[PDB]
Amino acid sequence: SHLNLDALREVLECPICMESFTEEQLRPKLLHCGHTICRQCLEKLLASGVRCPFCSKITRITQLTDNLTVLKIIDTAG
Amino acid sequence: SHLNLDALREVLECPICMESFTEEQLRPKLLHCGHTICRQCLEKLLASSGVRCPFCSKITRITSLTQLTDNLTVLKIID
Ligand SMILES: [Zn+2]
Ligand SMILES: [Zn+2]
Ligand SMILES: [Zn+2]
Ligand SMILES: [Zn+2]
Repeated sequence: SHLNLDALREVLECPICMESFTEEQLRPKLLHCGHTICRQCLEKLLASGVRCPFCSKITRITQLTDNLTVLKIIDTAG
Repeated sequence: SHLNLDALREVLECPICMESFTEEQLRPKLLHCGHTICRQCLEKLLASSGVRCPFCSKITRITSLTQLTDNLTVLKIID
């Protein structure tokens, strides 16, 4: 099966702070709109729900689901 | 950045029917629990409908697949 190499790099780092996702600090969080931002960038919007900056839908108030696809890919437990 | 190759293969195919995700037929759909199943397998579980995830027993309440979010990460990868 094919795969896009440039797109694979984009999805592994937060589109805001441009740092690569981690399991704890920059944990990839799934907004209800489907876009993914890290936990730290998500904390900035926690000062008040949360409005996604790419599509203008808002995510309600952390019981947010993790981006399980990203976490499995960057898993290096072995 | 590093990445798990075997895990990268797992996430690019439906964990139920073992078919690789596509953009239309086997479109990867995001359940509310965070797990992803293809568009075709989801119709089978919506035929018996909410939708029950077969890996974690959480339920997703939908009446049409257009209400479920796509897995934007998978779709970007296979674009
Ligand atoms: Zn970030
Ligand atoms: Zn969004
Ligand atoms: Zn399937
Ligand atoms: Zn589940």
